[PDB]
Amino acid sequence: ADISRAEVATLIEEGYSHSLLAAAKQGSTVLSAFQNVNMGTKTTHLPVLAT
Amino acid sequence: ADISRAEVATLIEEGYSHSLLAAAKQGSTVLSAFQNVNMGTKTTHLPVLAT
Repeated sequence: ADISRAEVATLIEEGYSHSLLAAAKQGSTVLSAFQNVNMGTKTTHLPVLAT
Repeated sequence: ADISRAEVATLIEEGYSHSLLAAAKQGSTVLSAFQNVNMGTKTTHLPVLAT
């Protein structure tokens, strides 16, 4: 005797959201804690004080 | 009581030169000795006098 939800099947569309997928990515700790030195080739030499 | 070269370490950088990194390439001898025939297909027939 009445129109229910599930008697209109498809005229009603399911929605989507990314609010639980959203940006909270864990970067490296050592990349934030310490200086990032740009390297141009596989090996870099660093002089350090010794005496 | 003094600074030797080995006491300065990698504050001394080593150098690079490409003055020795070149050679002329040598072509095929048969491609300069003989006629280069431009081929459009895998096989070319050439009839020759035989008797």
